[PDB]
Amino acid sequence: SNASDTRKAIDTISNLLKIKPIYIESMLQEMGPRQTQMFIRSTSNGSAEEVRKAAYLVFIYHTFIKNPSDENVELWRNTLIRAQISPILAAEHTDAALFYFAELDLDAFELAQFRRHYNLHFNPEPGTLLH
Repeated sequence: SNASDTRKAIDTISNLLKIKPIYIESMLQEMGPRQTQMFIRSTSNGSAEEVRKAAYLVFIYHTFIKNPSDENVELWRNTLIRAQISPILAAEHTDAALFYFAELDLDAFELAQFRRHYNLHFNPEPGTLLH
């Protein structure tokens, strides 16, 4: 069911974030074959909650992995917010990144510092301020 599940995963995530499919396909290209198959299967067969987890992988890919500039991070953070997804980035999101993009040989320390600086810089400290 590889072909059908691949299109469903791409459509479901792109529809959730309201972005063009190319942004999902580009991320898949940089996952290894087994990692892609696992990601596709969990996203096409998962609840709405499993699709929301995939939104954070999209964010990590387009920011930390491809372009971590403040301007680009603000762009992708607002995409989460516009999808009613919390912009808070949690440890389970970056740990999931470390598997799915394992072939990229990501720096686990730098990824952890990216998450820490991202939450500090962009998510304002009084938690009841959701902007």
